[PDB]
Amino acid sequence: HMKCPVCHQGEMVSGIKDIPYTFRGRKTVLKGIHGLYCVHCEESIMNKEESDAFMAQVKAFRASVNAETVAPEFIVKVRKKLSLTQKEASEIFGGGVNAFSRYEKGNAQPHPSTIKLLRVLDKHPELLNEIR
Amino acid sequence: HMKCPVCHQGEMVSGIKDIPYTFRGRKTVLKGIHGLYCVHCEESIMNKEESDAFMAQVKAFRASVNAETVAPEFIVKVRKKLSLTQKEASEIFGGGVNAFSRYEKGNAQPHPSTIKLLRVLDKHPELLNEIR
DNA sequence: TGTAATTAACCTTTTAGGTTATAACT
DNA sequence: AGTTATAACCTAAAAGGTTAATTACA
Ligand SMILES: [Zn+2]
Ligand SMILES: [Zn+2]
Repeated sequence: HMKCPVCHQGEMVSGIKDIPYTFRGRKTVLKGIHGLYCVHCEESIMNKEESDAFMAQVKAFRASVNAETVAPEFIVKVRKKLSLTQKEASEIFGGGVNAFSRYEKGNAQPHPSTIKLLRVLDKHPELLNEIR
Repeated sequence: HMKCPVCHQGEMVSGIKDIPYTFRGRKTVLKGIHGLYCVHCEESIMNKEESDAFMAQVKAFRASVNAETVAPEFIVKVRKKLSLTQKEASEIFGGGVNAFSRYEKGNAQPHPSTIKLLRVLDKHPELLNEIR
């Protein structure tokens, strides 16, 4: 019989909720999400099992959204092809040292100019010596 | 003898202040800035003349910081060379419709991959047909 | 004239860019 | 040992977009 730690006006009751989620303009509903939900407000409390499941769904969704505009495999492929490590790739293309790990895991979207420059150099790798 | 509207503990007194400012890691001091300053806290109040002068200095500083890594003239040049309007350029290179106006005015720094892709296409303009 | 092109405030989301941890590998 | 990649966490900036206010310019 726990009370909502937020509004203090509803009880937390175990059930399920479809959770809308938006990333980079793409909308989805994460459905049947188990948790404790406040009768009164939006406060929700998930256990570890529920949090983990939920976050995995969110991570999965974002990766599929990013994969609409660039395949993580294409990025890794062009990088290893230019014989760059991720840190070397980030120095040239920008984004900070973690940049390419984030693109290649599918968690962050590269700049449109990063993608397009990767496409130019995929067909014309020798051009890297011009701008390195 | 107007009291500080922020801390209520100091009077606003007319004088000058050197104002540190940082942009994209570059630090400067905007010197001798006229205004009303609170004796107690950092609260300052500038009239229109003082605000305008100050903001012009801030805008000037940011533009010179951006110009360290990319000349606005180089950007306009490559864009008009690829026969792109700013909106057309933004669609290909990213950044939203206002992107290129912000770069070309010197107010925002383009992605390192935007700069480098602009460099590739400056020497090899025909390559735009590959990724457009 | 009025239509496209650009500059401008101004707003929210997302990456840039970096620190520190962890772990695998060389 | 240092090298590579992944991971979470930060702040500061640009991405991306809406609206308005301007400047070329048919
Ligand atoms: Zn509640
Ligand atoms: Zn004060």
